[PDB]
Amino acid sequence: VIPDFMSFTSHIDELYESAKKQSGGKVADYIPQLAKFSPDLWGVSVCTVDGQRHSIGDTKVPFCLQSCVKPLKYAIAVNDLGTEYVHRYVGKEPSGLRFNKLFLNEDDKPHNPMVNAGAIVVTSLIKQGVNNAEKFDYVMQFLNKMAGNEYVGFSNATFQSERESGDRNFAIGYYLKEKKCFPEGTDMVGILDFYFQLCSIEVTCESASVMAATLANGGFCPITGERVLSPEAVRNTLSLMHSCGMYDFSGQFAFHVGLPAKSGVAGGILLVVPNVMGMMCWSPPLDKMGNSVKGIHFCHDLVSLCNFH
Amino acid sequence: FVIPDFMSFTSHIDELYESAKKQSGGKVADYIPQLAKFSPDLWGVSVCTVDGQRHSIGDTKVPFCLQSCVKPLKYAIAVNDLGTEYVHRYVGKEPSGLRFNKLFLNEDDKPHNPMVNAGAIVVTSLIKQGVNNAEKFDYVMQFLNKMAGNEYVGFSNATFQSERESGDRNFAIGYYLKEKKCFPEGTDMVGILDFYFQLCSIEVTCESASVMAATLANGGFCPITGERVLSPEAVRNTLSLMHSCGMYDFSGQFAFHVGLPAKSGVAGGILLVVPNVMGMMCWSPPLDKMGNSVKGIHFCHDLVSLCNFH
Amino acid sequence: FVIPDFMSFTSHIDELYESAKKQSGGKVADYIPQLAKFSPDLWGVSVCTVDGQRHSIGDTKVPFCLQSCVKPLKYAIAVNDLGTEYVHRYVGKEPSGLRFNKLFLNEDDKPHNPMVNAGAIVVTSLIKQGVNNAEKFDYVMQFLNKMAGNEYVGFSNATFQSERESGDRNFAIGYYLKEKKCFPEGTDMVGILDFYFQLCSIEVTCESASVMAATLANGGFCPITGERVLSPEAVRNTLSLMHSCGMYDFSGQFAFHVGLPAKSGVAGGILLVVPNVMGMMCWSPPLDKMGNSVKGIHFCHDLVSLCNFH
Repeated sequence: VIPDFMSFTSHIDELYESAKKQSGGKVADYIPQLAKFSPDLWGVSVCTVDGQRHSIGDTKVPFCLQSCVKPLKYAIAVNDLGTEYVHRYVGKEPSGLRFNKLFLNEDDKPHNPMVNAGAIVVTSLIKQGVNNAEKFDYVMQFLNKMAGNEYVGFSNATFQSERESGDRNFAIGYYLKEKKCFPEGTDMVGILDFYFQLCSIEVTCESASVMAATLANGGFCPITGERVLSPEAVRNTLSLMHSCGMYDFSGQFAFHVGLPAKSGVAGGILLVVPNVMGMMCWSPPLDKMGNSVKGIHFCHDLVSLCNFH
Repeated sequence: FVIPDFMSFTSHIDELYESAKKQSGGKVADYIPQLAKFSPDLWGVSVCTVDGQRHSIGDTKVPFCLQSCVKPLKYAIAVNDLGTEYVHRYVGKEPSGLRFNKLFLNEDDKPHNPMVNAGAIVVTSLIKQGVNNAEKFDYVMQFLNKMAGNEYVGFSNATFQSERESGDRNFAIGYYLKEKKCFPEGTDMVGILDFYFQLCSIEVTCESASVMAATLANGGFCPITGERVLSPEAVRNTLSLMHSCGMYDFSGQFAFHVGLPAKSGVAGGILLVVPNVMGMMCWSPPLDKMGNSVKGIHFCHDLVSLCNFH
Repeated sequence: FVIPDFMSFTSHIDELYESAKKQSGGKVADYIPQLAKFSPDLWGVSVCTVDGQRHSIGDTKVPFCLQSCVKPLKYAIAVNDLGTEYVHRYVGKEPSGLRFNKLFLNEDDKPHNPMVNAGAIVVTSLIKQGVNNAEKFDYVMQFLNKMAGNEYVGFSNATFQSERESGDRNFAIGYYLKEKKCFPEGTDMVGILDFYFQLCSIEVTCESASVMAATLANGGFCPITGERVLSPEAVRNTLSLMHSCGMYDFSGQFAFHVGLPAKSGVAGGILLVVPNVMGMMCWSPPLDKMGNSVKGIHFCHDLVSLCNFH
């Protein structure tokens, strides 16, 4: 794909230093398990679709996939069930408001699988009729296949704090239950618990870069070469990420970078350059809107230097 | 040389034309006689690549007005004349998530994007401040003629009169914008709305609109004459805005199925751009419930299902 | 060093491993699918001397949950944090003489020992009072990482969920203890039970568990790092409790044959300590009718027959 992973790596290693010289803002402070990471942590990982890899910085420190798991769970649900069944319950258009807003569209359905309501509904669609242990096992095996048997684990310390502080998520779940937005025969409390478990899965920059690369490749793992996702699933996931991946900021992002990227509250930016590569940027500092300052600066510098877009 | 066949491509184009011709249609205007006089049987397609290759099928010689297909063009003109930083100082770039005619602004008291009515009015105001309306219209007309490669671009007086005597929602939006002080210093709101109504009444043919879209596809260089008419930044911003909020609230769903920058007009015209490949204009007066031609939507869906694109 | 040669001893350990490998086995879990998916062929042994020397034979890199081998560690943590006199104010120090999952207290209406389920629940309640479960788990994990010499210690979520929806007897025991006022003032029983289920789901390998047993044998000093992790009173009380009722109603027979402090879990794990000598961990999913690994029991018996120890 890139016949210059030498000078290209030099460009990456200079954008890294360019983005390192930032102060930024806060980290998180909503749970103690994320307001502990040192602000000076800053790492970048890149995996091309041909298997070539390159990492620079603190790319070996595990961190939770707080909000970067929504594209992956949506892809899993679409692959298991299908586009028409998955979108029978959720929409495919941006809402124009914050991700934690308590309102539905004109059809009394969640606007998209990227807002909290859509994410909860999509979580309710995975492996119906089975207990949470088997659901978690299935999702973890799918993620291990996605990342090419890299480091994927569970952070129980984050899961306990997140589970006892999701009042807005509980309100959204009860609102969805009252409006009959769930498939028949679903326990809302168990669905919310499984959602909290999924949000607590932790990876490094290497495994996240491999996941982004396998999304770019079209369901084929660049390292192993095993098909993990159907083309329809990855295409729909990329479309959703481009449309409403950054919530109300998304359009502005598409105005400047124009690439499918997803941002988490743990200071993680997972971006995909289709047919080219997948990258993960980690910087626990966050700005006022909810994105890592170093990650956003790196994305802007990357799109300014190389054409991409 | 981007598509070096133009024989099987045109064959598939005609096949899709015939397939989409079977659609019944729908209500066209039902509110004014100017747009209600067009028979539903009219349906034409025009394709122009970035090499000068042209192909027109159906009835592509019947002029029609550019109701909402002129917003990307006026935004591109404003960006080219002024600059991205200045033009986006007054309007936003994120989709609103509601109808195009809703009376509300974002957290910065600015129009959400140049594609909504308020954004279009502000962008119209931004063009050639402190000049007579006749000079502004002449400038825009010559810019459109240069962009279309000296094709047929004209004016429809009856349509302009109908819009100016029927469009009071735009007057409400303009007064609301003037109250919030969203206009540049030293502008007249009534003249701005008159110029907006004049711009909305410009009429073109299908081949001229296809060349106009192919100009954006090529990157500011006219596929026919080869003269540079737009800066690359203006074309890039126009394409980004069209992909984000080209079809308003429905736009995202469009991007889920077709995934191409397209703009829809009240006069049943779909102007779509395949970047670095080509541009198409599909005219079909009959409209669906949300203001889009059923034949144009069906043609776009069939095309994206046939060829890879997206 | 404790073992001057550590070369013939390694050969003896290998011979013991091969001798014990010939056993057929039995059932594994039969109650949850997380522990029922392990193949019977898995069989590993890890030995760590108090001076840092290590030796592992077999599948010693496969993680497994510390089902019932965490009770000595949690009791040691509680004693180190609080004190011997405060910890035993709530639990006894004598064998009950019956099964571990028995709903009865001694003459003082207290759990018989910290090894039965009631004593384990009370000791869990005694750890880090007045704090939420997240910080309790963080503290316990930090203590285990310090004790294990920064080896592999992690969490198994699927096993944890299985325990949550499979632990009816533990809920009955917790309610029985709550009725009899066996808990410290200001405690939520359901939170204590959830924390107990979390603690039982911590997973390690044979290497880390061997290191933990080595620190227990060394008197709170980790053989690898050399950092004091436990007080002498804590390790002495833990060893005394393990020797008294480590294997429940079978423990006496163990003390009649092996005579070493050992703890057995339902995940096919035997954690044994030879004081002032070394610590060992044996893993074999195959279990007998009494809840012990057949390979581990055979290995322990033949080891105590070959070398003096006892």
